[PDB]
Amino acid sequence: LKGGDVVRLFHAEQEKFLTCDEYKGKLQVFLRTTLRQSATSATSSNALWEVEVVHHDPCRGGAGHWNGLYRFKHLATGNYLAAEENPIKYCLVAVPHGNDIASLFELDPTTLQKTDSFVPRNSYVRLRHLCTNTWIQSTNVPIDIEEERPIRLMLGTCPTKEDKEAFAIVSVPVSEIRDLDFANDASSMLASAVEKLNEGFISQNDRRFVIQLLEDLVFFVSDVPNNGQNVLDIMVTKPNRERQKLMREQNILKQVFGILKAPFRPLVRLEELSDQKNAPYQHMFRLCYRVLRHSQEDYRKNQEHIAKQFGMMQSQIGYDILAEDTITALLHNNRKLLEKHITKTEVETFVSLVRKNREPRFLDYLSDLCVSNHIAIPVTQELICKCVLDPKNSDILIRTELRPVEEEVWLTWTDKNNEHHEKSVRQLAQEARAGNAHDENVLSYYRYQLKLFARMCLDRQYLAIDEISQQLGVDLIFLCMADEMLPFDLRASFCHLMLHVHVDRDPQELVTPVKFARLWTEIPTAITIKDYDSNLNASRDDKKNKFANTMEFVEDYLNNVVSEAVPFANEEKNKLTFEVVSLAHNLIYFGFYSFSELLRLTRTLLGIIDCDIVVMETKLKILEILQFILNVRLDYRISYLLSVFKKEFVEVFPMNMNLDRIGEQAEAMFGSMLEVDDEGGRMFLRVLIHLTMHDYAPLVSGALQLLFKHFSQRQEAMHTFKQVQLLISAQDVENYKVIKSELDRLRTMVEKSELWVDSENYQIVKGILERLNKMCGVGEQMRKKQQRLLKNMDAHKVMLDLLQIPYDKGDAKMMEILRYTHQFLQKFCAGNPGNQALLHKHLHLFLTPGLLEAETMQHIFLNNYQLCSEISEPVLQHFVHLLATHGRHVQYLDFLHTVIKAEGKYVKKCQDMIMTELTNAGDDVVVFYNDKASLAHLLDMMKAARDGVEDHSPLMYHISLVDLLAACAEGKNVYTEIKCTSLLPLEDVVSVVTHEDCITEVKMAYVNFVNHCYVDTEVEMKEIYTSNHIWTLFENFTLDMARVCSKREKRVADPTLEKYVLSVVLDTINAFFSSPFSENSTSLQTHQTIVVQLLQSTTRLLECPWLQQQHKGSVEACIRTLAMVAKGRAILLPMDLDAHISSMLSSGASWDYKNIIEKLQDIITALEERLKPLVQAELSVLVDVLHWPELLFLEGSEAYQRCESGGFLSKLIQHTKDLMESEEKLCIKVLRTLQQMLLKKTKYGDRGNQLRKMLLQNYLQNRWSAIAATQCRLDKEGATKLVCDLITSTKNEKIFQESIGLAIHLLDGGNTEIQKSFHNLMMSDKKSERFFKVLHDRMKRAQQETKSTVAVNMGTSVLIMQPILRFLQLLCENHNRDLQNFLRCQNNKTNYNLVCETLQFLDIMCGSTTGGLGLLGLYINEDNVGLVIQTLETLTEYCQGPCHENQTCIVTHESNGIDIITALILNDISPLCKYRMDLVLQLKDNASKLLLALMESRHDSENAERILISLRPQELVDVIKKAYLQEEERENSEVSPREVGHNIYILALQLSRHNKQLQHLLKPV
Ligand SMILES: O=P(O)(O)O[C@@H]1[C@H](O)[C@H](O)[C@@H](OP(=O)(O)O)[C@H](OP(=O)(O)O)[C@H]1O
Repeated sequence: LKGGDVVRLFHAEQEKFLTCDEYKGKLQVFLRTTLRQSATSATSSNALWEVEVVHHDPCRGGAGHWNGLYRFKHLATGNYLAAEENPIKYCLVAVPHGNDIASLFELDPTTLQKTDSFVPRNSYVRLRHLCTNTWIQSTNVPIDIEEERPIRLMLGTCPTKEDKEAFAIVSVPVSEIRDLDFANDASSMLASAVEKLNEGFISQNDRRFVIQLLEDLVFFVSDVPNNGQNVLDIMVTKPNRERQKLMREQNILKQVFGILKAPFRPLVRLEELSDQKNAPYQHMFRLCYRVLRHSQEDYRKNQEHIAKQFGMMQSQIGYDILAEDTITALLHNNRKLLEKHITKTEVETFVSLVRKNREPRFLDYLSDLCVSNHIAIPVTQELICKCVLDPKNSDILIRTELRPVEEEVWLTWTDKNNEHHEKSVRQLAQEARAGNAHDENVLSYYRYQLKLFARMCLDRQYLAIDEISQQLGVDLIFLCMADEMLPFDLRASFCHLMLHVHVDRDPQELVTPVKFARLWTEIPTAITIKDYDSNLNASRDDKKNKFANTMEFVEDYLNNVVSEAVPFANEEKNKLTFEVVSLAHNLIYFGFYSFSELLRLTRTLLGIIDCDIVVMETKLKILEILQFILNVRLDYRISYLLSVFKKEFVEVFPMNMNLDRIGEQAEAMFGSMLEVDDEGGRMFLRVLIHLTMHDYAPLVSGALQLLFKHFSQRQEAMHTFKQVQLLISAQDVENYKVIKSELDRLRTMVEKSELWVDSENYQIVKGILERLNKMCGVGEQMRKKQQRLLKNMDAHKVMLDLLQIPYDKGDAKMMEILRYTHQFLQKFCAGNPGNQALLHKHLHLFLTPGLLEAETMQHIFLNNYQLCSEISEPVLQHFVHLLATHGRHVQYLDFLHTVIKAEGKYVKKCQDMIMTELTNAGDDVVVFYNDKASLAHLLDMMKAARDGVEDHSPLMYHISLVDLLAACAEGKNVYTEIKCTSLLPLEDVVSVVTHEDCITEVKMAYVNFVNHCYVDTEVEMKEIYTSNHIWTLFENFTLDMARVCSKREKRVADPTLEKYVLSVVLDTINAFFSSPFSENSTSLQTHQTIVVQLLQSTTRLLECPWLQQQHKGSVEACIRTLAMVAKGRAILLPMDLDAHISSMLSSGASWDYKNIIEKLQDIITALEERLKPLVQAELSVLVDVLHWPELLFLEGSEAYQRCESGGFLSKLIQHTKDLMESEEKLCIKVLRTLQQMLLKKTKYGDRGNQLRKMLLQNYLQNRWSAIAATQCRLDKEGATKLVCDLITSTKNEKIFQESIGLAIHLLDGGNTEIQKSFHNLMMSDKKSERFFKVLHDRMKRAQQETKSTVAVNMGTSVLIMQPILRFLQLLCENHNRDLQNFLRCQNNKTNYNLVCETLQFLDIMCGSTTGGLGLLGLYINEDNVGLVIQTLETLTEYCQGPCHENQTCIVTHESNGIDIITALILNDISPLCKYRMDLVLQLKDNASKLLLALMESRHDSENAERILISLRPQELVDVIKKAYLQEEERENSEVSPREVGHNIYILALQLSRHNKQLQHLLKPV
């Protein structure tokens, strides 16, 4: 730490970064809040603080000292942070100079420091104000209370010193300060330009200098040096987000906006920009706009800043300023901002300017505006549709017609002169070929207009598709496409237009390839490839006729592509290839192609891609087509197996099964005709591997997915058939038919949303919704069957689109329909985990500011503990934000109430998040009436609702809030208990309860509140146990009990009061008297009458007949507790009451539907058992395929060289790292596949070996030492770095487990090369600290969980420790001194001692001091014995070699784990010995080995003495003698008591060298 250096000071308590900013035109120093997930992630150059050290000479700075005076300086402003009097005695405020003693501050180290040495960097400091002799502190109150969502936190001063009030130093890159200084310079130049603008005078040379400044700013913003190209044309692939943020905070964008605005404010005029005088001004505006476009690229915050300036963009539009392109970029970047910005007048302005210019670029701007992220925006598309289809704008659009002249096409276009021309399309194309500029321009304009029409019709917007279809016909488009005379680009534009207008329309609908449900009657007696398609062939034949010619066009075009030697050589041909492939994909997905045609098309599509953005996109689309065709093959196989089952059922029972025959048949289908390619499956593999080698990330991901699926055909088909459902019941079949018809009708209506949204359609769909609500069914079993049928139907998707349909608040009929739809979704999710997961998939739609949607979300999350565990803090933030904004009703609170508890289980993190969010929201959300006036208002409302309370009354809302707080209180959660106790005092509850008139529901809520907030407290609060308000509440409880009993005696009673006394009151009293903490209180002697009267009231409650049997039993338990209390609490029972209490003590002392279904289940089971090994063989084939990729490719090829160099495996590893975040399942599968590659080969039986042989022969031509060689190959390809990076940065438990498993498999066998690679990576890389931190933190958490479990008396945290310890042992295997010493001290800034952590883990698992005492048998059980053995083995591996430092550490550690290690040998471990003696023997042997390793080569006697102190000699000798006798009792096992005793004897001798008594005892007879 030195003066003149800058660091960031972070406050741990506030979890905020100190920043200084000009909030209200005046600089304020504060603790800013950040919405970013990581608090440290959010940082600011303004937040940067420069440290200055006071020294004798003002110029001299020297280096900082803890005692030396420190001054902090806001970097951007340069003003020193200072403490000044606050109107919290003093409040921090910046000062211009350090001359004033206000800036001076004193720093106190949080941790001990060496004398007054120089302050270490990145060290915690305690701030204080030496000037005023006070200590600085942070306050929760914000410095910007006025603004919404205040981020700035005020900082005050206190005389006392607080350890919590300390700030941590954080290093700052010099580049950040250099960028801030250069940004201040850039602001200075911008201010010089602004000064010239304000003066209204700028020389020509000065304006040229401004242009040069803009050019330099362009270079800096791009972060790219000049390439000789125009700064306006400057290109940057990815902007620098840090630089963009710096610009935004510096207001350089604001300066540029002001510079653009001022000339037109005149100095310059937009019309005059055409004049040569203001042409340089126009160029300067252009530079500004280009810089803005580069600045705001892919940054929501920069786009937000520009949004406030969007108006000046609108005004500037219509002139040559490139504002069109900049606006299009920003608007495409953000859609929501586009929704705010869009307005019909801007669409009209675009129309007017594009008409005036008559240029294709303006149309291109609109085309870009229409679509974003390849997804159309409905509102903007509708506005543009109206504007374009307006008859007024007919002139701009080019009209087209077809005339015989066997037919030809002519186009008519209008000039700016308003002259109309008409000409043949072929003649235009030929003139463009000749080179006529006018004809080429009109053809390009027409192409752009065609693309504009397709863009309008994007995402099936019928409103304009109708008119566009009226104008353009299918035959015309087909003729234009087929014609070869026209240019390739125009042919491709026709392809796009056809696809977007006609092929995608209402009559066509997407087809799901595999149908889970089937009809038992429909099941064919026999099935072939033709018969499978025959089921829907008729509809296929009818639909084909419309596009039949286009199908042939597609087929012949793809045939031409495959015929061509070079598939994607020509760019112009590639342009049309993309469109044709996309059209084929769309047709296939809509289902026009038959299955045989799809199988034929697979060969061509794969051959095209068999050994630039457009080519990659085409290959991706081909992959998608292959995916769909494989999905269809799956359903064909399912149908074949179903037909087999039906045929066997018919044969056996005309109305014993030949399962062997059926299995023989099914193995054939699972194993020909159905193959995608005619090469035998080789070509698919080669294409997939080549595409994996390809660079494009989506293409590689898809290729990897298909490659993995290619070798798992059998398992997927078995799973699908297990999911298959058959309809055999007539009633359910009729329901299925009705549901199909109703769903198709509803889906058609939702599709024609535009038609039936503004009639009888509304009533029709209300009726359909009610029909589906009836269809849901009654009864749990019936509901489950109907939910299975619904899942098979996929109606849930149609319902989600119905909800997605746009609407306005005024449409009450539509809101009714939405309510019905929500009820139907509720019925779908009712007690169905699968349906609940499906809803979770699309929950993003459900997240809306609507109470009905919130209730539906509550039902979605109902009773799903896994979903609660994976719940999202952002979702919780959304809910609490809605409550803060409105907090109208109890539904938002009820959602959290449901989240709190699931399956009768609690989640501490969820409860803590709820309470923390409540605290952040503050008193406003948590309404109380504690004050007397608020209590009076509550009393008035309670009196008004005394007869009854509304379901949504504000009193009911407050009650529900209190109930949610009680829900948080449940679970004896000490941490949130603290917040609850601070939240509410017992006195307010006492006042409300003791009020003359209190609502019974309010009383139950408060009794429950006390039941958990105070009785269920994990830690004892002295206040409750010293309060006699409990006895006041108990006399009130007796009054209520008397009221209930007298009511039932009078024959008139209130069920609410009865339940109040029965459940909440009884549970609260029972818990209070059960609490051991309450037993400490001795106020029962003062309130002796009260407690005896409470017992009398409970006895009367039990005696009265109205009490229920369950309530009677609960009351009896409570009365037993009250009796144990009554024995010794200065209370004497009356003798008669004691007679009934003695009676109480005595009481306490006292065609066949089911046949077909079961047969199908049995055949499923039998087939699964039959085919189990074949699945394993098929999976194993992939390991060989990955091992030898070259065999697939032809010998001597370029791809052969690439695979021979190991390209495929290295690319797979690198893409695994790249994709760990994008595709978790794919990453995990790849890691497991690498582990399988590493693992040793194994036989698979006769049938499995036959299958493996056949598969390998078809796919590949034929062309421990092996394990070590494979490990070396993987290490060279880079598995070690992949493992290290995954363990370092992954947040996925599965990914971490798989990474550790891969590390263990790599290092297995103690490979010195892998160990050295790990050491080299650890030493060289800068993240070694991060890796060791991850491992050490995991081990520490495992230790903590083990301690918690021991206190209770097996945890994923403890389970994960086993592979970690195995990994450490394997790293230290073969006595690698470098690794053994590295683990102890990795030589970094922070050193983590994994050896001590392992020893402490052993100690805590064994029980520590209690285990030393000798209760080790109680702690050790069959479950943890393996982990104990592994820990001992790891410690032995650490010690052996020997490593003197490790041995000393283990022997001399403060935990005294050597005592536990010796107690392992000495103790009997009786509970485990009785049942499993082998584990006890193994434990003893490993402990003896560790003890011997500890003293392996130590000549000195310290270690031996320390061991012997714990291990007495006589007991040792007794153990040695006992083992030999135990030999005879030995049962067949690997371990031998004789061998164990021999090892203990060797240890005993080595210890005896030092111990004369042990020597004498060891001497035999
Ligand atoms: O991940 P997203 O959607 O971009 O949102 C980010 C984050 O959620 C905050 O909006 C903001 O942090 P603060 O709340 O600290 O401002 C940050 O901008 P920043 O980079 O200016 O912090 C954003 O980038």
